[PDB]
Amino acid sequence: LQLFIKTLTGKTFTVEMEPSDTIENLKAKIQDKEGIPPDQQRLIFAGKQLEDGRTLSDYNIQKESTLHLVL
Repeated sequence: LQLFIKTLTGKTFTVEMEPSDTIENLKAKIQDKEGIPPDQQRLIFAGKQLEDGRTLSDYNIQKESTLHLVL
């Protein structure tokens, strides 16, 4: 639901998602939120890059998980 997205520049921001949302939908929210186009977003959870095939649940993403955004 509430996700923390951390950039390498030390900025955190938050987005609200559902676990059935797709990765590409997460990226469209980050674009809405922060202006970063989806093809400049690389999102890492654990040490693994999230792929547009999939849903947040597919990665065991939960309330208050942190994802890294690499631009």
